[PDB]
Amino acid sequence: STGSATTTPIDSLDDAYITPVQIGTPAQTLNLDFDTGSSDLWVFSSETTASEVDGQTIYTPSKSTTAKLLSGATWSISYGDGSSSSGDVYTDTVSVGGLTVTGQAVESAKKVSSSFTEDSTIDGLLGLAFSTLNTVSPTQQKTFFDNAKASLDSPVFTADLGYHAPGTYNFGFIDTTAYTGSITYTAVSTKQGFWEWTSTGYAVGSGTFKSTSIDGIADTGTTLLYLPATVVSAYWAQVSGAKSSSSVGGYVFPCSATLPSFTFGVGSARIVIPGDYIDFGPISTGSSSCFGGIQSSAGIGINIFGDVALKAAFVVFNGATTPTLGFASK
Repeated sequence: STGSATTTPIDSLDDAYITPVQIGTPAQTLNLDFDTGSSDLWVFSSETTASEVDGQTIYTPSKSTTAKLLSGATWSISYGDGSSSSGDVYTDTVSVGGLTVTGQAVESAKKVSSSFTEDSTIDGLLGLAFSTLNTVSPTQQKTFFDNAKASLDSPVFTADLGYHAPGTYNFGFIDTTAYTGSITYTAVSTKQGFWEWTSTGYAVGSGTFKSTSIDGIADTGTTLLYLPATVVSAYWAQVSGAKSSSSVGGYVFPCSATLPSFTFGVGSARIVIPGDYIDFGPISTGSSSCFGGIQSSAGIGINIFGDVALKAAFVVFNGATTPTLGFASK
């Protein structure tokens, strides 16, 4: 089997991407944030504290003939951005782009943090990291991809995120029309539960490539590119007037600037992030100070190849017995 679904930016800045997901019978379609940095499929629901729901579409398990309470199971997650959610668990039929999993753990939120409430466009998350990170207790649950894997034509999914445009998540096949040149594959460590890999270096604009190992995670659920302070300083040093602002919470730059590209290495291959992808617009409405899309990972504890990086590539998440990651230009 295979699946193919379009993923759409939630706003004009590509702050996140939502993908429609069918849950239950009859189908209830929710727009979920596909997140290769976590491993829970959780949704706003009929059980979510009413004051914490603000415009989201909810899953109502009582209206699904295939929903079953997973007795005794609870979940609770905190994300790297400080947001969180928790609740109980149902199993139900879940389909993505034509690919159907029966008995998928659907984690129903009883509580969500304000960040989730305040974002009307995201109805929940669909985790695509390794199932070892799943938070369901006392019986850990498998991700959608893990459940689908054996049935897929090939045990892979691909992320093809657009810049200020829709893109595609495919399951079970590699669309050879969706990228240019060849796909370069690189080793993955699953030790921390993430799609963790090592970039071979970077360049700023038309500058020379610096060969240096940068361990980080491929994370579709993180907006920006978080890299070591040395790398980030080298980038912003090429933008007149750019500075790290403790009050804003990162590098800002004059909105009048033209940003240089940023290149990262995948083995001997190179992925070029155009300068425009690194512009996240005014820090507040009407400001002439703009927020940068490349930020320091210092104090995160890990480097994160988030959407800024991934949307410059066609990315293969290869879930074979020994997982790997593939990157192609597009």
